Amino acid sequence: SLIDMYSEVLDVLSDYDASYNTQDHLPRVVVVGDQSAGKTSVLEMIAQARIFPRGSGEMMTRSPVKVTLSEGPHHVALFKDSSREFDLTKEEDLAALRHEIELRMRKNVKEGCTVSPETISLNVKGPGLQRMVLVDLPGVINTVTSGMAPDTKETIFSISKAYMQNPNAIILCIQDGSVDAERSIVTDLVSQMDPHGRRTIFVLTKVDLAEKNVASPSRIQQIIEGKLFPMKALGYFAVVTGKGNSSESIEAIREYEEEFFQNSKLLKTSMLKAHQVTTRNLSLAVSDCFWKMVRESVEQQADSFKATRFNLEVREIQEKLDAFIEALHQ
Amino acid sequence: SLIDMYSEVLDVLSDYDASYNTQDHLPRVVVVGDQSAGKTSVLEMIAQARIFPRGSGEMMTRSPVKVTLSEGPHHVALFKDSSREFDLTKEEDLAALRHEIELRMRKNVKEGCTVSPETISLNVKGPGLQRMVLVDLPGVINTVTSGMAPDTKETIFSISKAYMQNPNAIILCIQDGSVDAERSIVTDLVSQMDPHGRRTIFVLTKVDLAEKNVASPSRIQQIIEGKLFPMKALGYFAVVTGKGNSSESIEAIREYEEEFFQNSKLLKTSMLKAHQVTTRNLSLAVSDCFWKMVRESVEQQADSFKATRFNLEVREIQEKLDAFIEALHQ
Ligand SMILES: Nc1nc2c(ncn2[C@@H]2O[C@H](COP(=O)(O)OP(=O)(O)O)[C@@H](O)[C@H]2O)c(=O)[nH]1
Ligand SMILES: Nc1nc2c(ncn2[C@@H]2O[C@H](COP(=O)(O)OP(=O)(O)O)[C@@H](O)[C@H]2O)c(=O)[nH]1
Ligand code: BEF
Ligand code: BEF
Ligand SMILES: [K+]
Ligand SMILES: [K+]
Ligand SMILES: [Mg+2]
Ligand SMILES: [Mg+2]
Repeated sequence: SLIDMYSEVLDVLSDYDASYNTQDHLPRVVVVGDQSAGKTSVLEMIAQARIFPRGSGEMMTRSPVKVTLSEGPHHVALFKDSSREFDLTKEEDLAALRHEIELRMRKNVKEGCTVSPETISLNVKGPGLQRMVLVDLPGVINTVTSGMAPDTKETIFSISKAYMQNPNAIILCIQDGSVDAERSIVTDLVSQMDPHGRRTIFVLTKVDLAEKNVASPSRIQQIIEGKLFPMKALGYFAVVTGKGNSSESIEAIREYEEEFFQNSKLLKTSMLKAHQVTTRNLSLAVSDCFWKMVRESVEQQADSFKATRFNLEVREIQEKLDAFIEALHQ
Repeated sequence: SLIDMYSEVLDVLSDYDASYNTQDHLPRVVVVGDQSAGKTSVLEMIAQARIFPRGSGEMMTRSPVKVTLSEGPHHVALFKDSSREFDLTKEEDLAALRHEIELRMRKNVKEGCTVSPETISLNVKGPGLQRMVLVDLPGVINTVTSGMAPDTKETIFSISKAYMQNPNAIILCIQDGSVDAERSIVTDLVSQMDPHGRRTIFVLTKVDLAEKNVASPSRIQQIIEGKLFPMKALGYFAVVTGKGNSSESIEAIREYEEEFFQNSKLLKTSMLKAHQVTTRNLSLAVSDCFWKMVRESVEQQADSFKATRFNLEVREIQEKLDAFIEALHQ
């Protein structure tokens, strides 16, 4: 419940005063990537539910979506400051929840705008879920298409920058394996925010399409070894997080990914490695990295609180953080 | 043979003095688009031969390739200033020609460079070929990958600008239908060079992949009607110019495209139109547009020659152009 404590420190910290005495440098896992690279698909394989706007060919995530993942006895979801439990095993609840999320996303987008920086906050609890706080972000673009507000590209870059810029955020850089590395839009921003790769994890999606279309299966190995993209990362993972145009289920997608990798030239040849491979493996590394960064960040931000009290002399913000750092040490 | 006359005016005009008294404003069809959008694939369906470096996932066209297409009794290809006929019906000739083109492309790229502006010139003659002069260009990129020279992205933009900037060039804007319109790299340059769409033709490739993956088949109609991409064009065509990772044959690809479109929801519903559809249709429009622009350009460039002779007072350049404008009027 300490993930529960953490998240309440997070969403009472916002609020968002935003100043010298109150910086928000607490770890979140921030999911960035070109439009349709599969950011939301990765999120849904980790949350294990089909609940968010998702689809190929167009802009689907039009505002940030903050998901706190915690352990629980039933797969459930609740909005922030709400008591309604959506039962993620019931299709009627899933369908209702998809509608409720789309409606809030549409509500956030003001009249002459295409995208919003207003967050949608949701808790997902479930048996065996990794504990973590993620933020799914709008896909970065290069071309503003007809109907969109003219500023949309720069607004989307601005929303991604706002979250990657937090020095203790984990940057989960989602990279479409089915599209030439040279076509990538997000690489430059990722490289600016974390030049040395101290808090970035790299995810290559759609490797099944890569085999089904690409003329150099060694370039996949070159990517996963950090040798192709001009950026650094703590780790590199290859992943299969969907198939086709129609929404499948999480279990169908997980089966498909397992089949693909166990039949893939890349693993049987040991071109790339087994620990580098499924979303499950990515999940574990991301959770480890998130918790390590939380344990290395809270005190120094305890520290900040301490500095604030007197240096000058942040009220109940400091004591929620103090309760959490209390629990945190076993 | 007047296409033959034209081409010799072209490649004796280069040379390339490049000045006030000698601008090169003669029509060429200039094939531009993001890396792997399928520029070379379109060229090969029009030339009807598998001879050029081509493939998904990486940079394949590393220098401009000028192809003059003319009518002939046998499908043949010759390099500029060469007598060797490659018989495009013989696989040994095709294979040799692929090797010879790759070798010249590699020869053009200087030691610390990735791409070259040095052209490779080739004549392809054949029964029923459209008559035309095309220039296949390197794919525009957004991210310089490891191993490439650092300037490569700007050099590639510079090579494309050099050719689109000719005020009488037809810009053949090749646009990958399998990747979100918002991800497009080349749209902005196309919009700069021909803002009003007076000399641009728009080609949407990979519509088969679009059906096999994309979540809005109405967006294809919106693209072909000029209503999605922030650019203007004289016309819009949807096209299928390959399939998979292994090189098929031109005839296999043409069969595949015919099958796909005749079984496609888009044509049977008449979402988009039949004249808007195959590469063959694109071919005819591009040839018509090229010849119209030649007939509307040569005299005014006859005009230029005339101006040069005395205004001041370009030697045998003017008389080849004069011979061609002579023939040109039946
Ligand atoms: N074949 C294949 N398709 C995928 C994979 N991952 C995602 N997709 C598809 O890509 C589409 C766009 O994904 P989405 O999650 O909305 O991307 P986002 O905009 O980056 O959040 C989804 O509808 C999936 O169908 C994969 O590993 N393989
Ligand atoms: N499925 C499908 N694949 C295509 C189509 N057009 C091209 N391709 C594939 O896309 C790959 C990259 O094409 P290429 O012509 O080298 O692109 P270029 O870099 O833009 O010149 C080719 O190897 C083809 O296999 C199409 O209409 N459908
Ligand atoms: F539409 Be995605 F999430 F970029
Ligand atoms: F490699 Be391509 F011709 F852009
Ligand atoms: K998407
Ligand atoms: K290519
Ligand atoms: Mg998304
Ligand atoms: Mg090419």
